[PDB]
Amino acid sequence: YAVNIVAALAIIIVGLIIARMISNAVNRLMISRKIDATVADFLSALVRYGIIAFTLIAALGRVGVQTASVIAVLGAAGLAVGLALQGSLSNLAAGVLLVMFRPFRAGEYVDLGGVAGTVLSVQIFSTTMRTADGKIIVIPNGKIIAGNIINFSREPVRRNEFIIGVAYDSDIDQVKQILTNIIQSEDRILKDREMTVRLNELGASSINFVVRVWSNSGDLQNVYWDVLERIKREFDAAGISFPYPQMDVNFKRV
Amino acid sequence: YAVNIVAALAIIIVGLIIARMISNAVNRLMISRKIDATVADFLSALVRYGIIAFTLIAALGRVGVQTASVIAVLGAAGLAVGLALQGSLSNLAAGVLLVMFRPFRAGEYVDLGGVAGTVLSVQIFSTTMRTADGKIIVIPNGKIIAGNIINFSREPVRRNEFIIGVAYDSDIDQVKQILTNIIQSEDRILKDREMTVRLNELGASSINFVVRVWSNSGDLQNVYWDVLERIKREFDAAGISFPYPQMDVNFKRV
Amino acid sequence: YAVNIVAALAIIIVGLIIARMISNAVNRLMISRKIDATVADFLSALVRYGIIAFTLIAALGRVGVQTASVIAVLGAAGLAVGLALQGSLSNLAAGVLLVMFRPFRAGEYVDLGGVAGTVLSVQIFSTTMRTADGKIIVIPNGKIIAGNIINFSREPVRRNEFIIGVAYDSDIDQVKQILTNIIQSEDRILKDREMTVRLNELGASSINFVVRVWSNSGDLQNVYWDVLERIKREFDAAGISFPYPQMDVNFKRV
Amino acid sequence: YAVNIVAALAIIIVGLIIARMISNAVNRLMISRKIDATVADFLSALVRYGIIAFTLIAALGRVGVQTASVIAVLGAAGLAVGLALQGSLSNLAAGVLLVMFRPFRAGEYVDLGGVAGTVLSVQIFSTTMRTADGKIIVIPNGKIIAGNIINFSREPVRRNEFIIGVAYDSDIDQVKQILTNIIQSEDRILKDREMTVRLNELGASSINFVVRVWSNSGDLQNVYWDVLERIKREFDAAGISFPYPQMDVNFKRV
Amino acid sequence: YAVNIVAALAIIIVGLIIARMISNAVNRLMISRKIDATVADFLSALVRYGIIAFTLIAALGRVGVQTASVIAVLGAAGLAVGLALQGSLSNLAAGVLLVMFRPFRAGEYVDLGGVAGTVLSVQIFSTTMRTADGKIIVIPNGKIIAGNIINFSREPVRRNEFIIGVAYDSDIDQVKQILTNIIQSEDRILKDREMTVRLNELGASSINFVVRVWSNSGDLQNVYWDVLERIKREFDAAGISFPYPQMDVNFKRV
Amino acid sequence: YAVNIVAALAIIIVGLIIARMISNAVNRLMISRKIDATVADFLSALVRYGIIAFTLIAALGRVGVQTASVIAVLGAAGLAVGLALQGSLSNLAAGVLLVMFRPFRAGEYVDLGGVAGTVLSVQIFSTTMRTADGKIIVIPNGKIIAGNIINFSREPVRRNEFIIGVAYDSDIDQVKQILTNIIQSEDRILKDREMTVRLNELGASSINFVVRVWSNSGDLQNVYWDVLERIKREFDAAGISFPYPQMDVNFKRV
Amino acid sequence: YAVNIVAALAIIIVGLIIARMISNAVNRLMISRKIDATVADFLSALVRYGIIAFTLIAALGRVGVQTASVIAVLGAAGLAVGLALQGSLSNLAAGVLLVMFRPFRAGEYVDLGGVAGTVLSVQIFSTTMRTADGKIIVIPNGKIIAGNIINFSREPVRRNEFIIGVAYDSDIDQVKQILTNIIQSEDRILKDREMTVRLNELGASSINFVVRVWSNSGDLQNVYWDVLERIKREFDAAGISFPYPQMDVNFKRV
Repeated sequence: YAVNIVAALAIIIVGLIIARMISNAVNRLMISRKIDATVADFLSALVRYGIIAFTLIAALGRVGVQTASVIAVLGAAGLAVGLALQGSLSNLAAGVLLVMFRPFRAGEYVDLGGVAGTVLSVQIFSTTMRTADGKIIVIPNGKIIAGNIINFSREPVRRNEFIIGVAYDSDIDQVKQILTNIIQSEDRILKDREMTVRLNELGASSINFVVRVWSNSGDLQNVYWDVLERIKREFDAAGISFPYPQMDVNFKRV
Repeated sequence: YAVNIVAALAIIIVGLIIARMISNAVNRLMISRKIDATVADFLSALVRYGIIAFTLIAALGRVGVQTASVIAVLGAAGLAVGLALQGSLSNLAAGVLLVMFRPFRAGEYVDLGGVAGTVLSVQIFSTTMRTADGKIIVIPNGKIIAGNIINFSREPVRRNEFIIGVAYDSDIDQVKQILTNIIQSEDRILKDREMTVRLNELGASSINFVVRVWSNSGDLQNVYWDVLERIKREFDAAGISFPYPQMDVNFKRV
Repeated sequence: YAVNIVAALAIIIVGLIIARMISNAVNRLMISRKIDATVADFLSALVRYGIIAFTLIAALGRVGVQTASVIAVLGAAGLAVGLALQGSLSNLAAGVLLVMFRPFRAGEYVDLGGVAGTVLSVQIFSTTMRTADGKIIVIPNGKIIAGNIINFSREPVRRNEFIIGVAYDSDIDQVKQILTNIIQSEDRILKDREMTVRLNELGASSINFVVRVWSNSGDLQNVYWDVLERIKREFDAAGISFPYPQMDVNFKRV
Repeated sequence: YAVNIVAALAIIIVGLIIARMISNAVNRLMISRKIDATVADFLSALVRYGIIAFTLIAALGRVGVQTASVIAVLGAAGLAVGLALQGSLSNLAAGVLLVMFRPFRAGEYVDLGGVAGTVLSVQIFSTTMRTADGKIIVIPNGKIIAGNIINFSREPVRRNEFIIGVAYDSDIDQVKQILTNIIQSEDRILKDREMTVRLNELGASSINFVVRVWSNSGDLQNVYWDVLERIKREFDAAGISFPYPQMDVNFKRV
Repeated sequence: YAVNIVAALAIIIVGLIIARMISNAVNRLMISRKIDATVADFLSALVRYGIIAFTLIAALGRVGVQTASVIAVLGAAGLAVGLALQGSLSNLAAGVLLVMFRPFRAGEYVDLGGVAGTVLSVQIFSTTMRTADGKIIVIPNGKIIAGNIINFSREPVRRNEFIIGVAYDSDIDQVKQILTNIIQSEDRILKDREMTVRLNELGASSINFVVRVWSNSGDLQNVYWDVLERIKREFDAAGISFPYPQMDVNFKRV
Repeated sequence: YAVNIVAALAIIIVGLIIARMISNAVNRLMISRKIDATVADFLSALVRYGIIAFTLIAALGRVGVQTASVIAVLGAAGLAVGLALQGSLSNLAAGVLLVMFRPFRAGEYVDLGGVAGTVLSVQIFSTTMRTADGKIIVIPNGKIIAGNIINFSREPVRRNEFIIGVAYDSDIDQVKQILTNIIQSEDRILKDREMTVRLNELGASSINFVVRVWSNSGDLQNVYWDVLERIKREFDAAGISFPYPQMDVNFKRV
Repeated sequence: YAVNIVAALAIIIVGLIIARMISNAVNRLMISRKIDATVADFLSALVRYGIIAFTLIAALGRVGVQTASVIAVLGAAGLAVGLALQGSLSNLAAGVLLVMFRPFRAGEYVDLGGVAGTVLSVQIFSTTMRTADGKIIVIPNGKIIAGNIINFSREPVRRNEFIIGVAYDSDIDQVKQILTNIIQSEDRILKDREMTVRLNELGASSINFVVRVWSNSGDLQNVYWDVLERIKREFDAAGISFPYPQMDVNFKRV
């Protein structure tokens, strides 16, 4: 009986002291890292309180008092904190997966479900990238993983797809020859890959040809710009007409 | 049997006395710190009631009545309070993450999933911002974290993208020389970065050029405004036509 | 054995009697407060039934019949009631947060995720507001907190944004001087804050100027109405044309 | 040993008999209320089966067969049923909240998240209303509570908003006077409340005025119809033109 | 020791035999009702396996090996199944609610959140209806209960709403008289209910009147068709013009 | 004590041996069925590890070391694998429900939330269909059940709805007679079911009639095609005009 | 008592030593396989900590200190981790399913819920494909499995659908014959499968015919391009008119 009451008190003391020690330890880590008076004090205090309450529970239980009730309420509380925590816990997990496993790493330009920019840093909970115009976006890793991950710095060659519309009474073959001549002449267009030039759509007020040509990443934006300037000039010289919106109107006096 | 009923009564007495002592202690701390009659009295009273209820449960337990049922029901009820609490709990957690971790801090302008304004203050549960027009928005931290966080004050230089459309019969080279002259002259446009001026789209009734030019956050709104006014005037003088909607109409009498 | 069966019977009796007593007590409290035959009778009866079932469970348990099964079933059912209850519980919690914590209070005009009106009363479970057209909306507090809370009565000054489009051949400078003069003269427009008048967009059939001017809440709807009427008259007099939809049509006989 | 095997057999018998008794009781309650052969037979049988399985488990428990496994499985299954049950249970809870608590009561016209009609009856699980055109909707109370609740029979006076567009060359003042005269004369328009008549928008092909006028619910649909017919007649007489879609076309022969 | 090993073996045997018996019973119920070789065999086998595994567990426990581990794992797995199961379980519950409680029963024409047809059968998990064009739709009861439930076979009289647009220079009064005459003459239009004929909208190119008239469900589709044909004819004869799209075009040579 | 340590060691040995045996058995079943080195080796290994860990746990348990901690961790992990599994488990369940219960079966043409084709096979986890254009889609059963299920093959007779628009000055009666005749003459149109031909809408530039005619599934695509070609020819001959877009333009010189 | 305290201390020592040993073992395996300082050190340490905590729990267990509290809290936390982990664990499970099971395999062209390309590799957690234009997408297997999986390299023959619109006064039969001739002549069109050429829609300004023709995957893109060029040339020669947008305008001077 004496050993029991003494053990209970001894535990109460050991509990209070370790709680103060663990709280002080949490504060050492908070300050060394990145301390915030509210976060360090409140978190350290929550740890200290949980430890002491666990201790009082242990003491009454040793005395013979059934703690089942405090255990169940303590368990429900623990589950609630678990649920709220889960969005952030989820993000952390994704971060780990993302880091060991990963596709995109700092410096690569990517597209993470829309929002595409240059990755500045993949962090614990979120990835930060700098969009093309200069905005800084911070994406939550969990969402990053749920979405597709298209990495642009991984690939070497892509394909441009032009679509020029000419007038209906334009010579199908002439158009084809002129476009074919422009891409054939364009160095930056991989000649060993696709090189499509075809009457593709029977337009509303137009008849348009699709042109598909491959080039290496770097080159591609310019290839499209140059091939297009070229298409505009050659067609103008050759007399091929880029039509305005057409409309047949039938007059009725009244 | 006597030891069990006596122990139960002994526990009830110990529970009531400790409940009163712990309540009085909570009041000592409330007054020494910052006491509020409603907060100190209601909090000390809730602590005292929890302690005694626990004691009664423990006593029926000693008398030897299996409390399993009250424990499960008490447990479910706690889980329910925990579930309801979780949305708000969630917001609190996000706030902590947001504060130690944070991307956007007071004074920065941001877009928190639509709603974009200047951050006035990131608080415990919600962040408050002042939209450009002057509205004051209070966004719940949990929602903020689930969404992307796009911060405009973090990067120093961003890019303007003009898209001027001219009349088809316009001189491609002249249009280019003029736009290039305007951006070249504009001091606020960093000359070492991208300075794109190109025939980009073969329009419906237009033929439009895209101009991409970089400048520092501040300067940027003005740079777009000035470069645009300038483009309107230079083009007018140079005789370049900003076309109206074109339409070729074919007449048919009947 | 006899002590076990007698104790079991003794408990069944103590349970039935206390159940009737607790039920009668619930009714005393129901009547003193605000009694409703269905609520007082059904609630008191539910309490009584729970206590008796608990007791029968304890009796079989006292005898030596493992009640684990009834315990788990009772627990799952308890969880289910907790889940159904959680939406409403959630609303109550939000209400508490809303009340001690609150941003918007009676009399303030606000936007609670779309639905924006004047707050009539922040209640226990729901907030009630009266929309500008006269409708009376009752929004569940849980939803209110999940959504953004933009308060218009908090800040005091807001900004109007006009966008007038004139004809392309209008004098840029003249349009700017006339608009500037109008805002300059209008007393209600805070002169120490932003006062933007600029050629902003190179429109379709138009060329439009953006005007951004600040005023105090009240004044603002009127400032816009008045500044606009003013722009309409001043421009007409000065000969600045508000263009109709333009269109170049090219004729073709056939 | 004998007492144990006998007690086990004694329990199995007590279990089968009570199970048959509880099943028959469930059927007495099913028939007295509203019996359905499938529901009464299947529900009573499920109760009987649960009781017997619990008993066999108990018997196993008496001989020395740990039933922990069956207990855990039974519990998880119980949890799942709670989850499935929760949507329906949620509806019931909202119903109770709705009935003792409620804003809208039979006879009142309301808008329950879209679906707006005359309330016919707030029941246990669902509210039934009759839409203006005659349809009969039955809305689940859970959904009703989650959504906003706007009651039109509560307040009593709302506001009409007319928006009349006239020709650009119309006299701003004349238009204002005529509209003002019309609303001024209309008795049904509360004269002590808002009475706005203003040049609101600088239209595309029009120039439009906004008119805001309050009236009591009933009167309001008619006030709008009448004030409008009146606006049409007066404007026609006064020479004010309601413009057709405008369009400036510029001809080009070719 | 012998009693323990024998009891363990005795349990293993009782477990295998009862498992085969319960499986065979599940098959008897499956065949009597609606048997399906895959469902009856797979379900009966799953029950049999669960019973035997529980038995082996009970046996190792009786021999003297703590099964706690197998119990917790078995428990977690059961929880996972409960979660996957919950969508389907949810549908079943709504089904029960739907059948005893239900608004719509076979033969009634309804709209269950869009998808509107005639109910062919309300089943355990889903309702099946036959759309007006003949398609057969199977809607999950859970979704049915979440959505609004509009029943057309419940009320007997509904309201048609016509909206005829005439030309601006039409006589407001004449249009009203003619429409009024048409509805007045049409027998199938309940004369004791609403009978609205009003200038409702000041159209773009039109000036349209709304006409609301009630009739019995059946009569209603035809009433709308007949009243419309009638409006077209009377108007043509009366000289009232149903206008084509208007457009004032202002010419400019260049 | 010796019996306890020996029993513990004997259990460890029995556990390792059975673990290796169960793993080897899983591989026998993997290879006989459809073996994959990674799946068979990893799955067999996971089973083996779970069995041994369970065994070590049981060994310490008999030896008197409270394994509570290892049990809880083991339980959480099981739940996690269970949660991951739940999407697939969910699909499987849906499949079972789908198979005993089902609406659509092989050969039927259906729309399973968008994606609509001919059902090739309702399997365990997924339903496979062949879209009209020839693509082969594999839809997960869970998604299938959550969505509505619209079956086109279930009704034997369906209905076509034609909507032909004629010119405003067309003879209402003549249009009706010609359409009536066309459907009257078309054998494939079930003459005992609905046969609607009516002036349905007072169109923009047209006046359109709706025609509703039933036929048997097969026949229906062709009935619609044939009836339509027929309508075009008869109307052309009869002189009924299928109008182009109308437009009244009012001229204004300036 | 001495045996109990000594056993508790003996266990604590056995626990620390085995924990250090198992940790060192985990490191041996990590390094032999594929070691990563953070993964090997963090994983080994986590194992070590779990073992020790289990030990303290068991020792406190011997020393009579009830650990229930630490066990429930440890349990709630484990549940929470289960939840965060589930998204990623979900992806892994789908990966196993995908690899042993898989429909699409490297080299096959597929559509995995939008994003359609040529699979480059199905890996442990993600599938990587190269979209037609050349982009490299990485899709998370979990998402892939949730979505529909349509495989193009599985089936071999698909269908092209042409929709040619001609002028209203075109000869229905001639249009049909020319189209039929073209498809009849085109070898690449499977002649034993559907070959539909029909007047399908009664256009706005057109009358359009639908043409459905099958071919083998490869051939199909080209079949469509070629059949189309052919339709354009044949129709031009035959005099069939591809109409621009029609419009009847009625003039009104004012």
